[PDB]
Amino acid sequence: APLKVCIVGSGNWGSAVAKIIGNNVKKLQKFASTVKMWVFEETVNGRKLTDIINNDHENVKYLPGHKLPENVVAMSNLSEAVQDADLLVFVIPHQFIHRICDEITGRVPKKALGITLIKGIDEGPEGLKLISDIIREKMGIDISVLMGANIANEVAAEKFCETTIGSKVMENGLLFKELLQTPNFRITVVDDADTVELCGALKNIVAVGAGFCDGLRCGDNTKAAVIRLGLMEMIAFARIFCKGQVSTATFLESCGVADLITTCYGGRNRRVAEAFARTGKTIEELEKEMLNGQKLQGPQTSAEVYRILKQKGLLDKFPLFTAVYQICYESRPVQEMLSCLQS
Amino acid sequence: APLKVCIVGSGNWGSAVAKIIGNNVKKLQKFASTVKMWVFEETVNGRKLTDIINNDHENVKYLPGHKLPENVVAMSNLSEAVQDADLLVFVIPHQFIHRICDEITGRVPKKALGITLIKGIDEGPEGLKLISDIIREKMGIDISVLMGANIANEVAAEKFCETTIGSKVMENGLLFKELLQTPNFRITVVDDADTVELCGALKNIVAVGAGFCDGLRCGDNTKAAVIRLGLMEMIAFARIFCKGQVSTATFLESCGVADLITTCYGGRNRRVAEAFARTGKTIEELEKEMLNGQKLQGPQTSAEVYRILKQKGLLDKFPLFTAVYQICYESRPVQEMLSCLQS
Ligand SMILES: NC(=O)c1ccc[n+]([C@@H]2O[C@H](COP(=O)([O-])OP(=O)(O)OC[C@H]3O[C@@H](n4cnc5c(N)ncnc54)[C@H](O)[C@@H]3O)[C@@H](O)[C@H]2O)c1
Ligand SMILES: NC(=O)c1ccc[n+]([C@@H]2O[C@H](COP(=O)([O-])OP(=O)(O)OC[C@H]3O[C@@H](n4cnc5c(N)ncnc54)[C@H](O)[C@@H]3O)[C@@H](O)[C@H]2O)c1
Ligand SMILES: [Cl-]
Repeated sequence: APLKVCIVGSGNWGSAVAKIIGNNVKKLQKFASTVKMWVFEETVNGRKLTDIINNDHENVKYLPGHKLPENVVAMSNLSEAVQDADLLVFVIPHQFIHRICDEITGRVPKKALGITLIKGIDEGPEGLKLISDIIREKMGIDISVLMGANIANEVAAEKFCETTIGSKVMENGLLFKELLQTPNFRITVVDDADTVELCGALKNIVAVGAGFCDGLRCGDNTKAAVIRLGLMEMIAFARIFCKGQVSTATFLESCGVADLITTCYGGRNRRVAEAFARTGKTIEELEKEMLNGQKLQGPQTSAEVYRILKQKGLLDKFPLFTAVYQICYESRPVQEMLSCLQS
Repeated sequence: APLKVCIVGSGNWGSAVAKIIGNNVKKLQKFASTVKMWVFEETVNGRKLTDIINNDHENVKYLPGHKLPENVVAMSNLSEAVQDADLLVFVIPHQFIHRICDEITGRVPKKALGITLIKGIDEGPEGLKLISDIIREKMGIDISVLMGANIANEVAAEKFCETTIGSKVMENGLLFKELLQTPNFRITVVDDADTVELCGALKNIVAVGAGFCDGLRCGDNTKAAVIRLGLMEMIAFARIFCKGQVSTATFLESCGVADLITTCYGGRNRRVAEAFARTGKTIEELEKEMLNGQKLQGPQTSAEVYRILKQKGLLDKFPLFTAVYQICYESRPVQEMLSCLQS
């Protein structure tokens, strides 16, 4: 029986992966040709967004100009989208994952497998946790992970890229690779899911810093320095936060050095951070004016990491991460991004 | 007896390091105020370059719009600049290094120390030969290495950056660190000089690859994959050809990941590779046309690497390095750069 795929989310990345999945499932027996996608209903240009997608095959708000396959069906009722799904693709901004999980918690088939593409970490009453763990604890299903150098708009343009699937049960990781891989979307599967997921979260901190330096007209040598110092802070953080071993090797997968590079040159965090450094407006204000409903995560993540590093007594060892937080939230002059590199 | 410093070379990067050394020397009791710099003599606007530098204090041809300190003295005579030298900074395009040592072998104090900033490798009889060894064997002095994310035009503008000094005798490495460092030029000293040097050479192959992808208008995701795949090939080459064990950590210094980023985004190899892809002119043509006497190392290094790898039956393990060679010299269609990222 062909495997029914359901996409929870439909934003910039959500839509680009719906395009990928739509065309892939059409050419494999293993996967059901109809792909259900949950769309948080919005009215755009006087019309329900689900209707725009189903009738015109385009998410006009979050992926303008890119046609989606007709076999992707938008759905406003999360429950109806979820029931009967064999594969669940969680591709939604971190700040909505809680409300979505405990809406479908126990209304999904017991045997189903999920993959999370969400970049962020969850701060809750029990502390800092991987988003994947929240989905595990609340859904009771196996969860793999997909993180890589995947700027959505370039993927939708069918430009070559790579990504990393992390999966503690390797056969599940390989199934998702069959679902998602493309000649221009090359996938490596590794077992260290936590380090893969954590890379995708932390890299957005470094992108905000990188964007600040662009605001100061610093150039390529400085940005490379920021990327490199940032990567070292990512590894050092993982060694502390992570359960058991953490191999440097994982940081050389797409999820690590590669995602850090594209995000710091072409990501949305970078662009808003540069605007912050030049205009003196607030992040929140710039987010609303610049991104047409799309969601940053770099600053929020910087705040969560800063808190845990402060609790652990370790801020002095993480000058780059702490600088990004203090410039975002505590009025530290943006010029001091340069300062914390120097010493 | 304050140490007398001398620079062999005067191009884009040489003028930049000569700017740096001129300032740091005046402000340090350890180092002699006046700095001899060897300039291969040329006619610019009807005048000897040497005369331009010494009268106007500006290498108008290779580092235009930056004043070189008055205490840096241009010298046409290579023997003069060299005799009495304590510290020797070697910063010349790789192709000329044989001609240089042949002319000044046994004309330098035996007590003197030298450092190589040259990026590339040399054609040897039993495979891989490093430029630093060709300098050691002919000059008979200790040779340190300096490699990092150092686009000269940005360094000269005093934009923040890092480099890595590679140094088998650490005291030597530490000396050149006191000489060369500034608040905007942060130096780390490591003792695995060969890997550091080898990163410097190989990264220019990846940059030609990245330039080609830019030529095909591939985007940031694709470039991040090229950098990433290039880095793995760099590590894999070093593990095979370096004398002794090679640590991953070395590649996370500025000479590794950082130089790869800055070079693939802002370097001269990338820029000419992009032109190669778009115009269909030859590499040599575009060098003469675009760089006003400045020199590429990327293609040449790729040919040197190709011959080593062919002889040893290793071409299959380095598809990125091989593709770059084949596009540059064997008329392989440039669009096949992508093809070999997919496999
Ligand atoms: N876009 C990219 O270039 C890119 C690339 C790789 C990974 N990612 C990651 O993918 C994840 C998803 O991001 P995206 O780009 O698809 O989303 P997005 O930031 O582009 O878009 C916002 C989405 O939020 C949803 N939304 C807004 N309010 C909501 C509410 N109250 N309840 C439920 N949903 C609501 C909307 O449906 C909308 O589609 C993020 O973790 C992001 O970091 C993004
Ligand atoms: N320019 C940079 O941004 C940069 C940065 C870091 C490292 N490097 C590396 O450092 C080294 C130095 O390069 P550069 O930028 O100073 O050189 P360059 O290519 O910019 O300049 C060419 C120079 O070569 C010399 N030259 C030309 N013909 C010669 C000949 N017939 N005989 C002797 N000398 C001749 C000239 O003196 C001229 O100044 C290279 O290995 C380069 O790859 C360059
Ligand atoms: Cl100047």
